[PDB]
Amino acid sequence: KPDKLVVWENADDGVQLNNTKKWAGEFTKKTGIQVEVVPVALLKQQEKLTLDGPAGKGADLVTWPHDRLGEAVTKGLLQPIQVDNSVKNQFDDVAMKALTYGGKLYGLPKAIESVALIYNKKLMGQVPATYDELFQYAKANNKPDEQKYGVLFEANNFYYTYFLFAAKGAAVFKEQDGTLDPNEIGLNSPEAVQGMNEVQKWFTEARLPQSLKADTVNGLFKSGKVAAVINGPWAIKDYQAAGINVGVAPLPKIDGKDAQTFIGVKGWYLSAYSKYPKYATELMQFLTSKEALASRFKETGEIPPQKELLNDPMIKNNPVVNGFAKQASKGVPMPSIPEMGVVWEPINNAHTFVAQGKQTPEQALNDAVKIMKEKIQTMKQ
Ligand SMILES: OC[C@H]1O[C@@H]2O[C@H]3[C@H](O)[C@@H](O)[C@@H](O[C@H]4[C@H](O)[C@@H](O)[C@@H](O[C@H]5[C@H](O)[C@@H](O)[C@@H](O[C@H]6[C@H](O)[C@@H](O)[C@@H](O[C@H]7[C@H](O)[C@@H](O)[C@@H](O[C@H]8[C@H](O)[C@@H](O)[C@@H](O[C@H]9[C@H](O)[C@@H](O)[C@@H](O[C@H]1[C@H](O)[C@H]2O)O[C@@H]9CO)O[C@@H]8CO)O[C@@H]7CO)O[C@@H]6CO)O[C@@H]5CO)O[C@@H]4CO)O[C@@H]3CO
Repeated sequence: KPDKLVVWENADDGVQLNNTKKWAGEFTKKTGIQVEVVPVALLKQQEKLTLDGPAGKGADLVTWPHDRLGEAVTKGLLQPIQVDNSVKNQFDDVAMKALTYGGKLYGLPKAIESVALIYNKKLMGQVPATYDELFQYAKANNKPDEQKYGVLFEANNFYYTYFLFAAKGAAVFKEQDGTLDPNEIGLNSPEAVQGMNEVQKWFTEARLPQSLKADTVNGLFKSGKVAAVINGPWAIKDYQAAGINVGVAPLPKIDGKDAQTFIGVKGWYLSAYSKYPKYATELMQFLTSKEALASRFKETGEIPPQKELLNDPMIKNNPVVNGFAKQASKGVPMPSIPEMGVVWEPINNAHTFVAQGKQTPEQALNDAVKIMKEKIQTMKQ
């Protein structure tokens, strides 16, 4: 009786891995079914499954941002799921839509997420009311030489800097009753140039360091040297373990207008190569029940897009959640079409080149989209 179920979970050597290990053990306690939980980096799971899945060595359950759903559907990595109407009903509509591709549902949500303004309460009293003032605050307080900042964030990552292309009226793809068009990339429009002009000023005026990464942003904030970062819910537990008195506010309004961040839904998905699609959907349900997502929030800090859980005033008005949820409500879901995968590397290289003073915002952007359009073809044929 060789009966095992395999789950791939983010390799955080901590809170996200642990929670899924716990609830997968309870399922093993309840059903007798052996459920192994392999830690695989959130962003490395899709490529691993591309190799392992068709070789019978893949996981049954996998997870990554809804960002890359569609490419996975197109590449035969995932199969749709069938769950009861009552189960389907327990989840946030925005979350469930982000997990739906070509009319079909590919997963159950674990987390609804957006970046917000997270601040060290002993360095920042009240949050700057506007973006202009948040910026002037960075201009005045940032000092790379002493490694102390008023504002630090991944200003070389398009996932972070997007509220800022969006403020200018720039989009990733064209608006044909949605995000329906792969062939009309808006990332080299005049409004996109203005957005990159704003990214540039973060390295030019606000003097953010070149070669930034999440480790640099987190480490400096944790060592108490940064007043405020732009980061997401996933970082809170880590900050609080380092003992920061974290406050969470929405992003200060920009141009007298709501900041428009990306919205990310992290889901469990069913591998198209799972030999046990029925029993794995059962597992996926067990992992996303109200009781499991209650415990996940408390352990990971990651906001579950479960309707009854979002309802609770102890979760809705929690100061460490409130700001994220409000900002999330002002956001747009990341596009989920197959050709979104093409965007990340070019546009982020374009950020590095501008930040570095190697290429102008106009040339960096024009180069980026030409590369993007070229890659749309490698997908085809
Ligand atoms: O960074 C070092 C890693 O290098 C190597 O990884 C490379 C990849 O192999 C390569 O493919 C490429 O990545 C591309 C990627 O595959 C594409 O998906 C895409 O990515 C975009 C994505 O699709 C969008 O959704 C968005 O991402 C945002 C995301 O939605 C949002 O959730 C958030 O992510 C946060 C996490 O949710 C949160 O958990 C936390 O992450 C922690 C992590 O939990 C913890 O374990 C630790 O991570 C380790 C990691 O486990 C190690 O594996 C190692 O990573 C290297 C890889 O192994 C290499 O293969 O070290 C990590 C230490 O940093 O720490 C994390 C930090 O706290 O926070 C996350 C945010 O910080 O935000 C993301 C935005 O960042 O946008 C994505 C694009 O920006 O495009 C990718 C690029 O083309 O390149 C990889 C980099 O070398």
